Amino acid sequence: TATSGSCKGRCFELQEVGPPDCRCDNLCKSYSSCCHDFDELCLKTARGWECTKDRCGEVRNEENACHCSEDCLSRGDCCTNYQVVCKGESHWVDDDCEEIKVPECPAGFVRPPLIIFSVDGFRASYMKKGSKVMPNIEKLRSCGTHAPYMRPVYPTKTFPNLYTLATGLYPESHGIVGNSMYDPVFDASFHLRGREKFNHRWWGGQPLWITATKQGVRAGTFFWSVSIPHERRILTILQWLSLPDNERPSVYAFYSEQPDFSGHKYGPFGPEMTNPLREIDKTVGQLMDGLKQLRLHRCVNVIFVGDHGMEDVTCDRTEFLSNYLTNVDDITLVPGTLGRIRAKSINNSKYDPKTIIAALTCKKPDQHFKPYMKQHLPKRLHYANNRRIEDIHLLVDRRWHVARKPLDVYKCFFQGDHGFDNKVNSMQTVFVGYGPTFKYRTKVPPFENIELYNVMCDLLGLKPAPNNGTHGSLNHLLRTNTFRPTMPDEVSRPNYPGIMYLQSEFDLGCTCDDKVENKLEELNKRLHTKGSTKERHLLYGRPAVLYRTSYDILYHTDFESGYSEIFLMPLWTSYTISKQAEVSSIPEHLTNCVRPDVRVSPGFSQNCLAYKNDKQMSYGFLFPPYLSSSPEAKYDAFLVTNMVPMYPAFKRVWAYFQRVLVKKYASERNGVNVISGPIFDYNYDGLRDTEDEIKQYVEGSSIPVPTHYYSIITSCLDFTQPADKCDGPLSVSSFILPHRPDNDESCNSSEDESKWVEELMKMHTARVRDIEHLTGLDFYRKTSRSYSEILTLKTYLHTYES
Ligand SMILES: *[C@@H]1O[C@H](CO)[C@@H](O[C@@H]2O[C@H](CO)[C@@H](O[C@@H]3O[C@H](CO[C@H]4O[C@H](CO)[C@@H](O)[C@H](O[C@H]5O[C@H](CO)[C@@H](O)[C@H](O)[C@@H]5O[C@H]5O[C@H](CO)[C@@H](O)[C@H](O)[C@@H]5O)[C@@H]4O)[C@@H](O)[C@H](O[C@H]4O[C@H](CO)[C@@H](O)[C@H](O)[C@@H]4O[C@H]4O[C@H](CO)[C@@H](O)[C@H](O)[C@@H]4O)[C@@H]3O)[C@H](O)[C@H]2NC(C)=O)[C@H](O)[C@H]1NC(C)=O
Ligand SMILES: Cn1c(C#N)cnc1COc1cc(Cl)c(C#N)cc1C(C)(C)C
Ligand SMILES: [Ca+2]
Ligand SMILES: [Ca+2]
Ligand SMILES: [Cl-]
Ligand code: NA
Ligand code: NA
Ligand SMILES: [Zn+2]
Repeated sequence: TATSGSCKGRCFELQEVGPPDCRCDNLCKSYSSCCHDFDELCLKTARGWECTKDRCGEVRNEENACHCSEDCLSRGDCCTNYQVVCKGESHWVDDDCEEIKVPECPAGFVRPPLIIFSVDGFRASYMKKGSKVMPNIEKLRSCGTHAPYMRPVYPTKTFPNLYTLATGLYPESHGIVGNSMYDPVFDASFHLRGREKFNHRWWGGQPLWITATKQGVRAGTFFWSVSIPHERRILTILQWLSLPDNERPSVYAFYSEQPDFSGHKYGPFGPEMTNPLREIDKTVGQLMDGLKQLRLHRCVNVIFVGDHGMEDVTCDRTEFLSNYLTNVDDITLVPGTLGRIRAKSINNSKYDPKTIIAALTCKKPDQHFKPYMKQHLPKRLHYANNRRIEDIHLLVDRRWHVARKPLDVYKCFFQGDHGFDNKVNSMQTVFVGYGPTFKYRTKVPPFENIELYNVMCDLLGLKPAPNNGTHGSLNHLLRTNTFRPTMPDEVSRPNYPGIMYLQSEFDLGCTCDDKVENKLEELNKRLHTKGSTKERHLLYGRPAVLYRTSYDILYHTDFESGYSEIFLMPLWTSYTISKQAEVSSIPEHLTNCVRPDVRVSPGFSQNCLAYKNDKQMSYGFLFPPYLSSSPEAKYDAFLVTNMVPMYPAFKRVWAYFQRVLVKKYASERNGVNVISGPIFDYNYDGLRDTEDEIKQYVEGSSIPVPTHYYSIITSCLDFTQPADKCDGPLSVSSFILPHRPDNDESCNSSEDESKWVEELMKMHTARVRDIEHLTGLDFYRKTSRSYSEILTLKTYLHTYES
């Protein structure tokens, strides 16, 4: 760096200059490459940040941090309180809220600017609890559009979340999978301290600033050097906004290190937290007074957003791997509010992950972490498909830490931390949108930060890069510039087989003990098999298969299914259980009954003999025999086309769901509609496997083994209407349960299922959209609701927090 070129005329230049020409953009500080006079010219502080009566009308003096002279507004560099102090205008916070129906912008603005105001560690409940000391923020919140909270991504750390906001991507796709990382392809490490984090190969996807630039829209800086004071960041944004039309950016970011920085020292609600909240609110007032001075306060869209919350954690709530493993120096742990384990050295072939897992599993009765192979983590976390994520993972209980040994923690500092499971209440953060493009005085439901990239693109007239948002699911935040998606086109149309095979054509090894014989009830069973009850059981139309495959629709009195001829089982099975329905047992004449389905050939069917031979694998049913409507209909549940492969350990789970919980939910929700099926994700990418990806079959057959079993449980949001006769919006909960040959995940599993199955199921709660990615199906195709509303429903996650 030839650091005696000047920064005069160039302070906070938007375009970078190449070495050895010295840099005046921020970042120069983080690369130790600013011109000599950067601090003198670009970080002025003389006289501070506010006009006072004496300074009014002063003679411009270029030394001052900001100006109170007559020319300041045309120059764009007044102190933010200049009109208040010198011109008897009011602060923005003191003005009544007035609806912003249309952008009210100076001439030459082609679109409303967007300012992203990101606040580190701003936990959701600060909006209520800190309301009395945050008047600027409360005005934004109550006059704009807000959610009660915003769900971050896992892990609930800073870079992963801010880079998710910027990209629309899950950490596993963008690459920033933690605040610290090892990449084995690069054989390189990423850390908070230092300079390797600045290398571009860490940062995948396409962040907003590049999407903007590629499409002709200019962007301010996103990263601010920590030494640049907040008042200077604000003033710099206001200055940029005064630029001429061909130079002026349309998108800006402000970042605050608070309240996170104090939160770590004092805890989320320590009495010392009041002042950091006051100071953030002041900064917001500065921006808004600044915008008002420039006539931009009814022209800009402002997004007030956090990265994550903050929880109470102290040194004494640390679990030590040294209390579990005697081999502790054979491993490297990424420690803290999550754990990631790999081998200390890759030439130590002694190392065995399964013995590590086994040594970490349910060893102390209150153990405050749980070990997982990463493919076995809750699919809702989307935290597996990246080489930077170690195969072994520890999910840590809220309020706790994990470390390798006690010398790591005592060689106490802190009272707050974050990083936990992203459904945890303390990790939730905030969203407020304010401006012409946002709605007025509107509350919207909680949503995930992965959704914002699409909105930010909508706000700016950009086409979003491919991302994990569901574009349109946040249209209800927006006054206009909505994105109007169409439903994906069905790729494969189903077959509707009739009766084509005789009983004796099947050699299955299946006994069913069922021979016992009317003409009233013959046309009656015929019409059920042709789809007469189908409107009762298929409430929202059939799911659409979005890939090329061969399948059949099979109708029955109590349930309807799309049966895959390639996978030899259903892709989905749909049934409705009313509030009035009764549970019955499986009779004795039918316990090991499996019956041929005479609509589907022997060659596209499963067989019992494969199950008998497979000593690890048994079978269950997608439509549960327990809930059949009549003894005649119960025969249908024993069709071989309703059977699926299940480990006996998983059958404990599945039986309890089918026998107890479904009926419970129908009572609580006034009927439910259920869609259940299998999921195959052997490469843990969150997407449906092709047949050639499947790693496990039922011994000696072509029957593929699911990695997971899903269910989607839909009812009427107004629960006074029964599920099958609902006029308005819907209510959904779903899960994606791991199909595991043991219940090691559930420490209490030796007890009766009412003590542990429901807990397992809540941990594996899912969005409908997660199931779609995993199955290639598109649900809710025929409802009376608008498509955007259905998109919102598909992104809903039932979290089971209070
Ligand atoms: C969330 O949303 C995202 C974004 O939409 C979804 O991720 C996409 O998933 C797609 C489907 O899996 C995937 O498409 C593949 O792309 C390959 C080309 O990828 C490069 O170019 C793109 C475009 O600029 C870029 O986005 C990619 O960036 C990744 O890679 C770099 C470094 O590796 C990272 O810095 C970056 O973070 C990102 O990493 C992530 O993605 C990769 C996978 O691409 C993961 O491995 C990482 O862990 C991380 O998650 C790339 O720079 C392309 O090569 C693929 O094509 C194969 O597939 C078919 C097979 O029939 C064939 O037509 C092709 O020829 C090719 O097959 C051949 O190669 C095979 C593999 O080498 C080989 O086995 C065969 O034998 C064949 O010869 C494929 O099209 C797309 O890249 C990602 N995009 C991103 C940003 O992640 C994600 O799925 C969503 N999640 C959910 C749950 O919905
Ligand atoms: C985290 N941090 C530090 C530190 N330490 C200094 N400045 C920042 C803000 O960066 C951001 C701010 C926003 Cl608002 C968005 C978004 N969207 C994205 C970023 C990244 C991180 C550049 C990706
Ligand atoms: Ca943070
Ligand atoms: Ca897959
Ligand atoms: Cl981390
Ligand atoms: Na068996
Ligand atoms: Na167990
Ligand atoms: Zn922090």
